[PDB]
Amino acid sequence: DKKPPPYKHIKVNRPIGRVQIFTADLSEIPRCNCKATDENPCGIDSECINRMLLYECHPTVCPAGGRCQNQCFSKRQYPEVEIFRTLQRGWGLRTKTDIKKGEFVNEYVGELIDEEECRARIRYAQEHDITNFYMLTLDKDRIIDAGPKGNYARFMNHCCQPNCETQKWSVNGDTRVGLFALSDIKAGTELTFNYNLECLGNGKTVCKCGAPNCSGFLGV
Amino acid sequence: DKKPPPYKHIKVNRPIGRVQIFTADLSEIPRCNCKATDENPCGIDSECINRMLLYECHPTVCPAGGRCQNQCFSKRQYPEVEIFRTLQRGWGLRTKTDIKKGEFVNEYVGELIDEEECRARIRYAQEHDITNFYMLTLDKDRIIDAGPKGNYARFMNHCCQPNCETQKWSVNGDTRVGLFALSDIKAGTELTFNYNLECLGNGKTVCKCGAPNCSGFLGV
Ligand SMILES: C[S@@+](CC[C@H](N)C(=O)[O-])C[C@H]1O[C@@H](n2cnc3c(N)ncnc32)[C@H](O)[C@@H]1O
Ligand SMILES: C[S@@+](CC[C@H](N)C(=O)[O-])C[C@H]1O[C@@H](n2cnc3c(N)ncnc32)[C@H](O)[C@@H]1O
Ligand SMILES: [Zn+2]
Ligand SMILES: [Zn+2]
Ligand SMILES: [Zn+2]
Ligand SMILES: [Zn+2]
Ligand SMILES: [Zn+2]
Ligand SMILES: [Zn+2]
Repeated sequence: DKKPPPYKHIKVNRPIGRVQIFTADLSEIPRCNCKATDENPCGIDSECINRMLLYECHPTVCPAGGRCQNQCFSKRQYPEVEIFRTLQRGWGLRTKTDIKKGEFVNEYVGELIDEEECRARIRYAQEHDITNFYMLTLDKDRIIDAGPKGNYARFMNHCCQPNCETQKWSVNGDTRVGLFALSDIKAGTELTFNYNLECLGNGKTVCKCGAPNCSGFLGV
Repeated sequence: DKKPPPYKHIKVNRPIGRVQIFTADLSEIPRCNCKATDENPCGIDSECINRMLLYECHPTVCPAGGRCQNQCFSKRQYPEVEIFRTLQRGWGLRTKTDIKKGEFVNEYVGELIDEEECRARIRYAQEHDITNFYMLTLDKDRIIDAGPKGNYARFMNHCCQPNCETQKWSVNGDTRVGLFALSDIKAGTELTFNYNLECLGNGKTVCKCGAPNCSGFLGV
């Protein structure tokens, strides 16, 4: 209870076994029409077509060059966060800097596994009386398991009225799960999101989010 | 058992209650670089950027005009299919025409509902000893229920080695689930797909797909 159980802090998703990882030729990556002279080229308020489709601008082709603000996953531009111990929800994540509405908070990084491996790892965890799951569905047949290996995003708890959301983006021709702010978040505030249908294994865990509209479940 | 239980055969997804339905300005829709003179403009073999991102070309802007082959959802270009009675998997869908690998087969159409309404409808169905579910997750918080209202796609069974797959496309700025052929399908063959993580409510139903690699479950 002094420190969270050991995990491998990794920078990017790690395929495991028979999980495939797509990658894109420039042919397959869209090109925006921002200009280097725009106020915040490819920025959150811009009309960047790439941004609007949840695509990163690729740096070798973005007409805004080095000023492009649409590479938040690639450059890993995470606001400063600290792991803290909550009351009833185990370990939590909070921000040490102010975050503006819509700003990129983090990527949910971990091991990529299939239905069979995810089932296996859930069975093992139950038999050992484990209630902490880090499984988040990437697409129809791949699951992020931030349990063994992950980054700071793995400590973000569920809340039924959250202050961040997940968004599925395309980066170098593959899906990445991003956390983005639903509103302005003041420094020291806990970063949560609604698990909705995306997280697995939580089953009958009783929600302790403390939100007025709390369903008593972690999404489902 | 003479005919499948009654449903409302609808053409497009119907939001229910508090489910929101996004729509796009042309600002928010990507533009391809095909030419009207290309062999199959925006066709399955083309380098259409819209096609590669699973976006329809919008007809008012596609540089290929009326020759654009990337409007399969909007125009509803479904090969001819017939409902037939299977041995152990209830009602099934089969094609009456040859289908080529990668060709658009159908859209999975139905009522759009949230986690709460989907849970409710599953509880009711169990209490009435119902084993047929038509629930397929659209995105993180919306579910297609092709049960009450749907189209021919609702009769496609699960198979662990299927001949079609789902693809999530964007049409007029919202997600649509499409069925596409994994290989050439000869006329009279049953159209199936692997439910993977996408279908809900099936739980412990034993798979009767008849595939050599059959897991004995409908995806999970
Ligand atoms: C992604 S982990 C979050 C970090 C976790 N608290 C820890 O100690 O590492 C998700 C797990 O934390 C717990 N948890 C997260 N949000 C919760 C909530 N709102 N209410 C209760 N438990 C929650 C559940 O056990 C869940 O499986
Ligand atoms: C989308 S409906 C398919 C049409 C359904 N057979 C009918 O009679 O309307 C899915 C349901 O059909 C059954 N089903 C589909 N694929 C199956 C399979 N491979 N094995 C067993 N039952 C299956 C299950 O009861 C499932 O809930
Ligand atoms: Zn841009
Ligand atoms: Zn850019
Ligand atoms: Zn709650
Ligand atoms: Zn095109
Ligand atoms: Zn086109
Ligand atoms: Zn099977």
